[PDB]
Amino acid sequence: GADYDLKFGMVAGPSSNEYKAVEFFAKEVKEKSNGKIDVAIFPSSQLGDDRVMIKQLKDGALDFTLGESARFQIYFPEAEVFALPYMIPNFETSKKALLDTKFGQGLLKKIDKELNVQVLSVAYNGTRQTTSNRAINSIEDMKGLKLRVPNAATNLAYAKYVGAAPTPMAFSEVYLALQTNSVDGQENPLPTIQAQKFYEVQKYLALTNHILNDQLYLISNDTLADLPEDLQKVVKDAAAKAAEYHTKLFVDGENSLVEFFKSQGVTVTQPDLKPFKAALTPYYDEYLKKNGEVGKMAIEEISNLAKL
Ligand SMILES: CC(=O)N[C@H]1[C@H]([C@H](O)[C@H](O)CO)O[C@](O)(C(=O)O)C[C@@H]1O
Repeated sequence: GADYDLKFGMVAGPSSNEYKAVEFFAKEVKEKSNGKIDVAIFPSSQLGDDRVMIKQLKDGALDFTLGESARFQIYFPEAEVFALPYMIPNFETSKKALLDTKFGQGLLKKIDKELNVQVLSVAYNGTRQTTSNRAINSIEDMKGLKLRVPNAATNLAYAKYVGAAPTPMAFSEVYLALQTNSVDGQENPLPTIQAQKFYEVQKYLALTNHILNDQLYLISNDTLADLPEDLQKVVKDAAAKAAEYHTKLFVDGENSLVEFFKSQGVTVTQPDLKPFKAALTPYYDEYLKKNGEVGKMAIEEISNLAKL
C-alpha cells in the first residue's frame, strides 16, 4: 500500500460533521498522493481526549488531530480569548483574530516553536447552545442546574458564572449521563447535539449562543519532517479543502437544526441573553488579570475586528 501510514485522532464520533470532513481530508490525501499516504482515523476519543491528542502531536506519537484555538489555553493561557463567552461574534472574526492579528500570529509562532505543532487550516465548529431536562426560560433557570461541561476552564467558568453546578466530564461519557439524569444538561453546538443524539435524551434546548468554537486541523512537526516536500504540500492543500467543507457543514447544520429538533419533540426556548452576557462580563476581568498586556491586546484586536 502506502509509504506513509498516518493517524488522525478526534473526540467527535463517526456520525459527526467533523468525521465527514476528516474522511474527506483522508480521501483527498490518498488521491493526491497517488496512494503514497494512507490516513487512519480514530474518532470517539479512541486515543484519549483532545488534550491527550495534542500532547501526542507534540511528542510525535500522533500525526493529526483537531483542536480549538481556545484549547491552546492549556499551554498559553492567553488563547482563552477565543472561548470567552459572548466575546467573539462570528466565525469571520475568530479566523481573522487568529491569522491576521499580531496577537494571533504570535500565538501560532509559539505553538510551532514550543509545542512542535503546525496549524494547517481553520474551520468553524458551531456556536454552543444548552440542552437540559427542564425548561430554561431565562438565566434564573440555570441556578443550581447540574450542567455537564467538558474539562475546560472556560466552560467551567461559564457554568459557574450563570449559577449552575458545573460537572466536568469527558465527551464520551455524556450521553449516558443525560439519559440517566446524572446531570441535568450539557452545552454544545447544534450539529453535535444531533450527531451524538443528545436530543434523544434531552427534552429541552435553549439558544444561549454562549461560546463560538473554531476548529484547527493540526499536524505534528515530526510528521512534516517524515514527509517529502511534495507530500507536505498534498497534506496542506487537502487540509484547506477539508476546512472549507467542515465550515459549510456546520453553517448549513445550524441554519436547519432547530426545526429538525422540534420535529423530534424537543422544546426549544430562546432566553433573553442580555443577563447571560452581563453575568460573564466579570470573567473578562479574570482573563485580563491572568494574562496582562497580551490579554489586553487580544481583546482590543478582536474588538477592532468585530467592529468591521
Ligand atoms: C476539537 C475537540 O475535541 N473538540 C471537542 C470540545 C472541546 O474539547 C472543548 O470545547 C474545549 O476546547 O469538547 C466537546 O464540545 C465536548 O466535550 O463537549 C467535544 C468536541 O469534539
